[PDB]
Amino acid sequence: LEEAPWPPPEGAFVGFVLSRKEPMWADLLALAAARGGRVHRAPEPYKALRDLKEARGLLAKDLSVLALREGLGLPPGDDPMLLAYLLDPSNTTPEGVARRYGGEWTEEAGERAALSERLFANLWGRLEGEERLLWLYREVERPLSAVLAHMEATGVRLDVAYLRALSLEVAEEIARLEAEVFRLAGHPFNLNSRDQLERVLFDELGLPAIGKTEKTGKRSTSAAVLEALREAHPIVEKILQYRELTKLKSTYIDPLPDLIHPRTGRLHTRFNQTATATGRLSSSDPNLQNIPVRTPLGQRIRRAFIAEEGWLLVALDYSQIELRVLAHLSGDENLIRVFQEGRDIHTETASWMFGVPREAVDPLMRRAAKTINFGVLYGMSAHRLSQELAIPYEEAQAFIERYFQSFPKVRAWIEKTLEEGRRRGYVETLFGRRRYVPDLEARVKSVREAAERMAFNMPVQGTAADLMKLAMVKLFPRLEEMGARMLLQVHDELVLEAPKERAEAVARLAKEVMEGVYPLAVPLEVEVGIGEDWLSAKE
DNA sequence: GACCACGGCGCC
DNA sequence: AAAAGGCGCCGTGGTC
Ligand SMILES: Cc1cn([C@H]2C[C@H](O)[C@@](C)(COP(=O)(O)OP(=O)(O)OP(=O)(O)O)O2)c(=O)[nH]c1=O
Ligand SMILES: [Mg+2]
Ligand SMILES: [Mg+2]
Repeated sequence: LEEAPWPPPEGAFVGFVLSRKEPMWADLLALAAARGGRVHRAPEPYKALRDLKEARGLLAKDLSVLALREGLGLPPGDDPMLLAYLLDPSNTTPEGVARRYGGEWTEEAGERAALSERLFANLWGRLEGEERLLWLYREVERPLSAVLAHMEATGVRLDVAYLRALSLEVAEEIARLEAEVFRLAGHPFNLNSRDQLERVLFDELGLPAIGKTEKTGKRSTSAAVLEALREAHPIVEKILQYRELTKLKSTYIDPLPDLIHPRTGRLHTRFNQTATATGRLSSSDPNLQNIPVRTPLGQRIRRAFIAEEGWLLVALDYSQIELRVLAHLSGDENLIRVFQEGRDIHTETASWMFGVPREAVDPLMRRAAKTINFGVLYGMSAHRLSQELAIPYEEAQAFIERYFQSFPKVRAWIEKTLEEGRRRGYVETLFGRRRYVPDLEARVKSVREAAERMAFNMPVQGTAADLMKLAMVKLFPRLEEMGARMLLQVHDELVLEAPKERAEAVARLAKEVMEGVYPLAVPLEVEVGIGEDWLSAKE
């Protein structure tokens, strides 16, 4: 490639080097561009940003986020990572994509710009004729990256002072619990080390080991094991409570406050677009898709996520969505009827599990029932199921058989999906997003059957994810015009931020965009709440 | 100071 | 732990 003075012609491909992986926190070390056998290197990266109309190339969204941070409206365009991910979702890094489609991910901006141009040419080649994947790239992924760049640059407000104070309280509680554990053990040890804890529990206290760890075959001290040992010794309960508190403290309460960005005063995650095997997004640095919600302390942490002053959060969450998707994909009449009658399978299982009326079921019960409903659907064993409901194995088995006989066509769809996956080497969502599952023909049963569970889950989970992505693409422009903001996506949920005066109107509109994203054989319903914090907005 | 594998566990 | 699927981050232990 011939050297050429900055700036590049229009439609050139950018390369850029960051001091670190997080766009919002990174120094832009270099910027380059390449077009028609040329490479232009920017003498000064930051100012050189101003000369671009579009971030076009590998990891375009990241450079776009960094541009937004500097007050520049530089939207992301074509990105070869998105083409590769669509061809095969195991294409998740530029290191791999480069090696696979004609180059090498280096640490120099010019070489990255050139790699972007080459990779785009080649990958675009692979996608000619793949009309459904092309529809996904133009109508969903490429536009979605623009939406994601904005969400990343916006961030969410956090109640820092509140978390600081909460930390001090939980610290004292943790001290009480570890002091108890050591007294019962008859000596101190690192309660954080599951190796040391294993020795205390199963060698010194001589408790019955229940399970082994996967890789190294040690005696497990997992929550499930400890739960089966609640009655066997007083120390077990204290260890479980200790685990809850230190998990929440070390993962959320302590780290989060230190991640408030100086410029924005807000908390910024990354929304990874080519990270999962099913087509879902992931979130990292920090992960804001796994903020606690289940337990009392978890809920207090969720309360820390608040709206800007004079604004409200709007939380919208698809109802029983993967079950609705499954009704459509499978064509099961009984299942479709359930949704056309406005029934609620999670609530129905909850009232059965806890032997209470439908009206007596609370949120924690329903959430319990959800892990049961999806667990069983995607292949949970009778033994495990019996352990979690704490019912006899025989009853666990009856639950699973009635579950599937209640919806006859589901098992048929599964078998059809696996057969097709064996012939073609891949399975696909409603929109033709693919996941290759070669192990469908493994000669080892356990490997083969693990692959089968991955294979028939993918169309379901991936269609739900397709729907949300499309809903976000349709929704974003409508929010901009109303002066509202899109903050987070948590798979089948969206968290927005609206001026108080317009929160109500924004909520109704978002609900309708999401419900009408793409009509199915069953209605899509969206539960929506409004509130000053994330907890309040979900009900 | 940085890797990693591992067990473990938070959420969807 | 166990035939649920999909993620990312924690501390420990071990290494470089
Ligand atoms: C808890 C859980 C979730 N999911 C999946 C399957 C599911 O449809 C979703 C897309 C969203 O989760 P959700 O909103 O909590 O639940 P629903 O949408 O089904 O119902 P509502 O409460 O919203 O009415 O992730 C699992 O695969 N395993 C799990 O343990
Ligand atoms: Mg939902
Ligand atoms: Mg949800």
